[PDB]
Amino acid sequence: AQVNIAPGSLDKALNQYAAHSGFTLSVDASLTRGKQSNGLHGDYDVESGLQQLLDGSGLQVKPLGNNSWTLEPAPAPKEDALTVVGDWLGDARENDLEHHHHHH
Repeated sequence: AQVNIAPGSLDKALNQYAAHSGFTLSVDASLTRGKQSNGLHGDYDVESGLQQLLDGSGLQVKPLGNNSWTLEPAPAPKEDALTVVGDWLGDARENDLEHHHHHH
């Protein structure tokens, strides 16, 4: 199922995919409020697409009752540091300025 969601908000990206799937999800938004998540792009089911959204930290998803799933902290290897981002093209222009000294 082709699902394209724009990032810039974890809470949003959640409702976006959650609405496309049709299931319930219970996750501690306490920590969520303040961070963002990677949107989706391509044919991905409820689970496939869901894992693609939070994809980046690696967590576990398990159901609770009917069709309600939750996200919990799972074990991971010794985290590392990714390369440092470079810069953009920056094709702007600059204007000259005038300044003269004065006496008493």
